[PDB]
Amino acid sequence: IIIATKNGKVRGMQLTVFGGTVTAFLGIPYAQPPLGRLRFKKPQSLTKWSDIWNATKYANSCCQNIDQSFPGFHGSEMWNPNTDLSEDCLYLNVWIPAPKPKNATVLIWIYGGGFQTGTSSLHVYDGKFLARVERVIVVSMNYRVGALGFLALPGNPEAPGNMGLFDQQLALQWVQKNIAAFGGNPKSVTLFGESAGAASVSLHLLSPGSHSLFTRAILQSGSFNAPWAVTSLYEARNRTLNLAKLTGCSRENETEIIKCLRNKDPQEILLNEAFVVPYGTPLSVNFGPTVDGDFLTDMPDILLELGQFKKTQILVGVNKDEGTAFLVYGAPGFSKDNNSIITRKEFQEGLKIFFPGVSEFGKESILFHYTDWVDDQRPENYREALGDVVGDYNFICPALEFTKKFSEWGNNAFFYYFEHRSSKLPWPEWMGVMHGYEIEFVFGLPLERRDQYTKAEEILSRSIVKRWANFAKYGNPQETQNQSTSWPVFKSTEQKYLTLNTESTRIMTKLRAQQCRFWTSFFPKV
Ligand SMILES: *[C@@H]1O[C@H](CO[C@@H]2O[C@@H](C)[C@@H](O)[C@@H](O)[C@@H]2O)[C@@H](O[C@@H]2O[C@H](CO)[C@@H](O)[C@H](O)[C@H]2NC(C)=O)[C@H](O)[C@H]1NC(C)=O
Ligand SMILES: *[C@@H]1O[C@H](CO[C@@H]2O[C@@H](C)[C@@H](O)[C@@H](O)[C@@H]2O)[C@@H](O[C@@H]2O[C@H](CO)[C@@H](O)[C@H](O)[C@H]2NC(C)=O)[C@H](O)[C@H]1NC(C)=O
Ligand SMILES: CCCC[N@H+](C)[C@@H](Cc1c[nH]c2ccccc12)C[N@H+](C)CCC1CCCCCC1
Ligand SMILES: *[C@@H]1O[C@H](CO[C@@H]2O[C@@H](C)[C@@H](O)[C@@H](O)[C@@H]2O)[C@@H](O)[C@H](O)[C@H]1NC(C)=O
Ligand SMILES: *[C@@H]1O[C@H](CO)[C@@H](O)[C@H](O)[C@H]1NC(C)=O
Ligand SMILES: *[C@@H]1O[C@H](CO)[C@@H](O)[C@H](O)[C@H]1NC(C)=O
Ligand SMILES: *[C@@H]1O[C@H](CO)[C@@H](O)[C@H](O)[C@H]1NC(C)=O
Repeated sequence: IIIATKNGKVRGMQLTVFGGTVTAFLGIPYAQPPLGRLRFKKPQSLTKWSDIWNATKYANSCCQNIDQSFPGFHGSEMWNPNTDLSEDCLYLNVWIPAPKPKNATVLIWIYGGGFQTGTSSLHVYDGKFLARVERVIVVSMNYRVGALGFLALPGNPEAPGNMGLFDQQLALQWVQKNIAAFGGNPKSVTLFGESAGAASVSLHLLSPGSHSLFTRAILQSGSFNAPWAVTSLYEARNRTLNLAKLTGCSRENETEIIKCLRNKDPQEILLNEAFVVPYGTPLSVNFGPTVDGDFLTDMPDILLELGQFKKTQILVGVNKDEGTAFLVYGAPGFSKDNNSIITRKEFQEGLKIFFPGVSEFGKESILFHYTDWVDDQRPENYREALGDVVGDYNFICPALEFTKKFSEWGNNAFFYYFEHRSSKLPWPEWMGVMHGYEIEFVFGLPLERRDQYTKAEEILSRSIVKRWANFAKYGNPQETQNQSTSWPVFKSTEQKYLTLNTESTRIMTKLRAQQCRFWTSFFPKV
C-alpha cells in the first residue's frame, strides 16, 4: 500500500471494484504550489519530502469560475469542481490494478473545460474501472485554468503564458520518472482528453518538450485548430492589460503589472476574467494557449500544415450533437426545459451571439449554407441548424481537419463518431448526443450495473473501453474477440470513420463533408 517515489513515499488506499481490487493514489503533488511569487510562473520542481505522503483523497481543484446557470441541475453541476478550490492545486492521481502490474500501459487523462474550468476529481473521470477491467494504469492531473494558468506576457517569465500546459507537461514527466515504481511502463504512455483536454493533447503532439513524455494520443471532441483553442498574441496582450485596468494594476513596467496582480486575491482575478473580452460567447476562452515561444514555438496551424509534430498513432472523434449544450447558454428562444423551437429571426439572433465579431456577410453565409432545407415545414429546423452550426464550426470539422492533415504524414489515424444518447442524460432529448457525454462510456461507468444504465450501454462501453485500451497498448483500436466491426485507418483520400452506438457499429466515409468545406475553406476568409 506504500510506494517509494523519487521525492518521497506515498500511501495509497484500496478500492473494491467488480469483485476485485484497485489501488488508488489520490492527490500526489507534482510541483511546488504556485503561490505568492510563483503565481503566473511555470511550475517549479518539488522539494523532496521525508515522511509518508497520504494520497488517500482528491486534492484541491485549481481556482476557477463555476457554472451557476442551472443551480441544482445535475446536468451542469456534474462538471463543477467536487473539491475545494485553491491555488495549491498541482496534484495528480494514480489508479493501478491489484495485484500490482509488472509493465502496464499507462493512460493519462487531461480534463477539458474551455481552459477556464475543470478538475480531475470529477466522478466521470474515475480511473478505477479502467484499471480494474483492462489492467492499465490511469493517471490524471490538475492544471491551472483561466488567467491563473494562461495569462500571457510573451517572453516575460513572470507571466509567459501556457502555464497550465506546463503543469500538464510536468505531470507527464512525473509519470516518466516515477510510474515504473507503480508497475507502469513509461515507454507505453497514451494521453487522452476531452474538449480543451483534447486540444491540450494535440498541442503536446506539437510541443518538442513533450515528444519524449508519451507514446500515443487520443483526442475526444477537441483539437488545437478549433477556433476557441488558441489565443493570438494580439488578443493575449490586449486581455492581460484589460485585466490589469479592471484590477487597478495598470503600469508601464510590464513586470510590475504582474507583481501587482500577484497581490490581488484569486477571486478578484476570477471575477474580472469574463469582462476582458469586448463581446463574449458561451464558448469564450478568455485565457488559453498562446504561441509563447517555449511550449509552442510557432503558430500551430503552420506546424500542423508542415508536418512538425510527434509521429505516432492518433485516435480522434466527436459526438453527433457537439453544439447543442452551448445554445441554452445565451441563444434566444432556447431552454433546457422546453423543446426550443426557434424562428428564422431567432436563428439569425443566435448567430450574432455565437459570431459577434463576424461581418453581416459572414453571418448570412452561415445562414445560407445551413438553411436550405430538405423541407420547409418542419418546426425543428432553425433549432437543429443552430446546433449543427456551433457543433460543426467549433468541434467536428476542426477535429476532422486535424485528422486529415496529421494522417497525411504517414501515421495511422482512427476517427470515431459517437452517436449514443445516454439513458441517464439529464438534459432534454432535443440536445441529443451532447458534448462531453461520451466520457462516461470511455471511463466504463456503464460497467457498474448498479448505476441505472441499460445493458446495451454496458456492452457499448465495454467495447469502447477495450478499443481504447488496445489503442493504448497496441496502437490499434480493435475489439478482436467478439466478432466486432474492424476499425479502419482514417486516410485523407477515403476518410473512413467508425460510428459508436448500442445497435449498429458501421463504417462510413467523409463525415459532414458539405458542412466542413464551408467551415474550413470558405468561412476562414470572411
Ligand atoms: C482591446 O481592449 C480594448 C479595451 O477593452 C475595454 O476595457 C477593458 C478594461 C474591459 O472593460 C473591456 O470590456 C472593454 O471593452 C477594447 O476597446 C474597447 O472596445 C469596445 C468596443 O469594441 C468598447 O468597450 C470601447 O469602445 C473600447 N474601449 C477602449 C478603452 O478603447 C478593444 O475592443 C479590445 N480589442 C481590440 C482588438 O483592440
Ligand atoms: C422556451 O422557454 C424560453 C424561456 O424559458 C422560460 O420562460 C420564461 C418566461 C421564464 O420563466 C424563464 O425563466 C423560463 O425558463 C422562451 O423564451 C422566451 O420567450 C418569450 C417570448 O416572448 C419571452 O418570455 C422571452 O423573450 C424569451 N426568453 C428568452 C429568449 O430567454 C421560449 O419561447 C420557450 N420556447 C418554447 C417553444 O416554449
Ligand atoms: C462561468 C465559468 C464556467 C463556464 N463554462 C464551464 C464554459 C466552458 C467553456 C468555455 N469555452 C469553451 C470552449 C469549448 C468547450 C467548453 C468551454 C462555457 N459553457 C457554459 C460550458 C457548459 C456546458 C459544456 C458542455 C458539456 C455539458 C454542458 C455544460
Ligand atoms: C497518514 O495516514 C496514516 C494511516 O492512516 C490510516 O488510513 C486512514 C484512511 C485512516 O483510516 C487512519 O485511521 C488509518 O490509520 C496515519 O497514521 C498518519 O497519521 C497520517 N499522516 C498524516 C500526516 O496525515
Ligand atoms: C517494459 O517494456 C519495455 C518496452 O516496452 C522494456 O524496455 C522494459 O524493460 C520493460 N520493463 C519490465 C518488463 O519490467
Ligand atoms: C522595472 O524596470 C525593468 C523594465 O523596464 C525591469 O528589468 C525591472 O526589473 C523592473 N523593476 C523591478 C523592481 O523589477
Ligand atoms: C465479449 O462477449 C462476452 C460474452 O460472450 C462478454 O462477457 C465480454 O465482456 C465481451 N468482450 C468485450 C471486449 O466486449
